[PDB]
Amino acid sequence: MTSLEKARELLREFPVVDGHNDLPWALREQVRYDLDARDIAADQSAHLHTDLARLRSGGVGAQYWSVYVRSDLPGAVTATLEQIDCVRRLIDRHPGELRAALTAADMEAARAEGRIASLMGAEGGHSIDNSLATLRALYALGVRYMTLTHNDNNAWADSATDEPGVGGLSAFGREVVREMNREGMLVDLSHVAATTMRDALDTSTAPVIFSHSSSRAVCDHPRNIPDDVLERLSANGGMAMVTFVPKFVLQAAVDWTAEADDNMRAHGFHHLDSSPEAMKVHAAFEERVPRPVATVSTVADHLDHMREVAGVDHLGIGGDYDGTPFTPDGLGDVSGYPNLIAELLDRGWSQSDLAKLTWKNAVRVLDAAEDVSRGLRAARGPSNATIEQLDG
Ligand SMILES: C[C@H](N)P(=O)(O)C[C@@H](CC(=O)O)C(=O)O
Ligand SMILES: [Zn+2]
Ligand SMILES: [Zn+2]
Repeated sequence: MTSLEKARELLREFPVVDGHNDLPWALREQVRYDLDARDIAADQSAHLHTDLARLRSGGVGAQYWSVYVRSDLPGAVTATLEQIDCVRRLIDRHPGELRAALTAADMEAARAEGRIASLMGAEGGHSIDNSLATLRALYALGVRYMTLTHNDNNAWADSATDEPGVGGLSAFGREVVREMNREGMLVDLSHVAATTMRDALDTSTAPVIFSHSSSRAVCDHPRNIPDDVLERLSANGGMAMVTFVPKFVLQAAVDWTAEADDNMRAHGFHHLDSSPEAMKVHAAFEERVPRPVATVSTVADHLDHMREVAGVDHLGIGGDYDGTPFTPDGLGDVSGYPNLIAELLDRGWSQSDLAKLTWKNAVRVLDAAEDVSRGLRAARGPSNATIEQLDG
C-alpha cells in the first residue's frame, strides 16, 4: 500500500481533531445563517472548504467550530451568541454525522460511535466584553477555548498583529486566565503577541493551546510561534496546532503579502481597504507578481521543526478552513489531511507520533483542563473582579 493508503488507515483509527474551523463565520457572511442554502449534508465545494462528506474523506473525527466575531463592530456578545447558536443548529440538523462535545470523554464517545465530536472555541477576548460572568456564561453555553485576542489589542491583552499596548496581559488579563483555568476553558494563544504568550504561560496553571499557529523560526511572521515559547510547552503540557495559511507558512507568500500591502500603501490605501478602487490596485500588483503557492511539504516543514522544539506530545492540527481564502496545494479543503499524514509518513514519523498529532494530544489537553478546573472549583469561588478595580 502507498503512503496515502497508509495515512487513510491511520486516520480511521486515530482521526484529526482540528483546532479551528470558521464555517460558522462563513455561514454568517455568505447566507446570514440560511443553513438550507449551504446544506453540509450536500456538496458545498463551490462555496466552502467544509461539508460533511469532505470531513469524512479528510479523516476528521473532532472539530473545534470557531465562534469568531468582529472586534471592530459593536454587539460582540450578541454576535457571539448567534455564532454559538449557528453551531448548535448544525449539530441538531446532522445528528447522524455530528455529536456535541463538552468533555474529553464526549470526544471519545463520539469516536466510538463514528460521529464527529463538535466543540466550540471563541475567537478573541472581545467576546466577553471585559466581563467575568460573561466568560462564565460562554462556558455554560459550551465554549471550550477562547483565543485571548483576534487581530487587534483588546483592553487587557495585546495582539500579534497590532502595536504593543498593555505589554502582554494586564492585571485584568491575568485575572481572565485565572477564571479560564477554574472554569476549565482552554487558553488559546493563537493570534496573541509573544509578550502575551509568555504572560499567559506564567499565569496559567492549565495546559494552553495554539488553535491555528505555525512556526516563527521556520517562517518569520508574528502569527507564528517563537521557539522560546514552544520550548515552554512541555512543562505547561499544552500543544501547538499547526495552521495551513500559506501567507503564514511559506516564506515567499509572507514576502509577497508584505510587498502587496506596501503597494497598497503606495497608492494611499490602508492594506485592509476593500473598496473597488483598493481592489484595482491589488489586482494590478498580482498581475505583475503572481501569488506563490504553498504545498503539503511547506506545512510538514513546520511540523518537523515544532516537533524538534516542542516535542511530539505538544502538537496538533488547526487548518483555519473557511477562515482564510487561500490554501496549500494538496490541502485544498477539509478532505486534504491524508496528504499531510502521507507526507509525514514519507519523512519517517511513526504511527504513534501521528496518532498523537491527530487525536491523542488534544484529548489529553482537554482532559487536563477539566482536572485543573475540579481542583480550582473546590478551592475557591468564582471571581467577581472588574476591569476598573484591577486595571484602574
Ligand atoms: C476570519 C478569520 N476568523 P481570521 O482573520 O482569524 C483568518 C486568519 C488569517 C487570514 O486568513 O487572513 C488568521 O487566522 O489569522
Ligand atoms: Zn484566526
Ligand atoms: Zn478563525
